[PDB]
Amino acid sequence: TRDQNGTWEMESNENFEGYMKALDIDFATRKIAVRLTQTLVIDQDGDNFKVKTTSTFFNYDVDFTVGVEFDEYTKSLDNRHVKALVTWEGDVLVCVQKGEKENRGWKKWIEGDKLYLELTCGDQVCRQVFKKK
Repeated sequence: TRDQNGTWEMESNENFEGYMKALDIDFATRKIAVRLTQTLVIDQDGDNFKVKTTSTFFNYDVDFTVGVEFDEYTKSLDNRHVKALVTWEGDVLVCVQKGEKENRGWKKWIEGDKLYLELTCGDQVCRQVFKKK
């Protein structure tokens, strides 16, 4: 399925530390963020996505249209400018964030009743699994 709608609660988070370190997120921030349960709220209508990520101490919200390039300032993360593009490869939603960091982006897909999110930066891969609320 390409339907990623829903409220998704984090089951697992592997190598979030390595991903954040590759983004040059400060030590203090990383130490808090790695411990936190994330909730991902995805509102998907056709090509239009509105995504909200919440935890006790940090938020990150992004809206995008599949197949439409969009400039991003990664406020609250690493504060960089990237040129972002989100497209489908089969039922995998693929984001490339073109800019200073190499191999920066993410891939997201549904398998069973779970959402998988693979965050990449440089030589680091973070793997997250969410289950539907």
